[PDB]
Amino acid sequence: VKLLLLGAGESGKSTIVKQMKIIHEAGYSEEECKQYKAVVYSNTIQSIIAIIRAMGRLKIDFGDAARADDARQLFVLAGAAEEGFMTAELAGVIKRLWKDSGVQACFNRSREYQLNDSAAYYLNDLDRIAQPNYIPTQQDVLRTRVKTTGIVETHFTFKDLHFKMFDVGGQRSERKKWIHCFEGVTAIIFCVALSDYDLVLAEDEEMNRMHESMKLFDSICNNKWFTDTSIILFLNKKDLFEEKIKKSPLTICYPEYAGSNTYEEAAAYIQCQFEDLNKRKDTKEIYTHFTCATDTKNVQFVFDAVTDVI
Ligand SMILES: Nc1nc2c(ncn2[C@@H]2O[C@H](COP(=O)(O)OP(=O)(O)OP(O)(O)=S)[C@@H](O)[C@H]2O)c(=O)[nH]1
Ligand SMILES: [Mg+2]
Repeated sequence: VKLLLLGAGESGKSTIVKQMKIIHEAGYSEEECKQYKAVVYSNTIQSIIAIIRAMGRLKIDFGDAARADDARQLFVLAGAAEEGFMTAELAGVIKRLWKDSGVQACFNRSREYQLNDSAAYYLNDLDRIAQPNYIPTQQDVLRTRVKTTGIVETHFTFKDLHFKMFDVGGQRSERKKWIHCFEGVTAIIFCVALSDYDLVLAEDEEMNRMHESMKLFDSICNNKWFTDTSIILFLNKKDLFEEKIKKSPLTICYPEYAGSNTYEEAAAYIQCQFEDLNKRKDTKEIYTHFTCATDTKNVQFVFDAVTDVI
């Protein structure tokens, strides 16, 4: 069984790859987790820095002036974290910045700039991750963000089927590499981030992230080459979408949306927007699933269902 994961940047493709290891193997060992220790620290430092940088551009002041000295110290000390080291002093500087009301106000305007989805997850768990002898947990590993370059190949056995899963980067510069994986594909798992509806591309701030996804799906779904390949659509980040729909209108993305700001109605509308792109509706089926890629139990059951479709 050859599976190819496609979708735009940060859609959740690489997270599904990590779940196969947790679910079908025995998860990440102590040595493997320790390798991710530097990614966690790097992800954390980059998140707080992205917020402090945006405050300048949007002209947002710190709630407490003293935070200005902490911001200074942050940069002086940031270098260590990059190397996989976190000093109690650095942890203290960041925790005080994160709690600042001005920092939080900017945090709440994250769609106006580019910020990692896992920023709050790590920043809120600073006491735990700044510990001496900290070893990333399986969830910390699943929460890391590293842009995929090249082609990753993973193998695993499930239900007496040997799987070969392929993963590639979704950002514009990596899409030219997709053609290298087009041979003998059994099924495509196309990932879409539901929470992308009010965000713009990191590669271009004039292009809405969800509209870019639609263009890609239309392109893949209707490619003659994939006529006999099963298309599985994963409408991902349902956890983030659930919290965002309450405070951010979907009309930002689909002006014609006339439903309420509820999860079930908004989610079903997006599903139809993607399913409608399929031009062979009578002769080509699309299998849609709503997922939370970081939730192992969710992914376990969805994959069960998917493999039966396989
Ligand atoms: N909260 C939440 N975060 C998720 C979910 N799926 C993915 N993430 C987070 O989103 C970030 C990006 O996901 P990732 O898997 O790296 O995307 P990608 O599609 O492989 O992106 P690329 O390699 O094309 S640039 C990661 O930090 C990951 O933990 C989800 O359903 N919920
Ligand atoms: Mg990736």
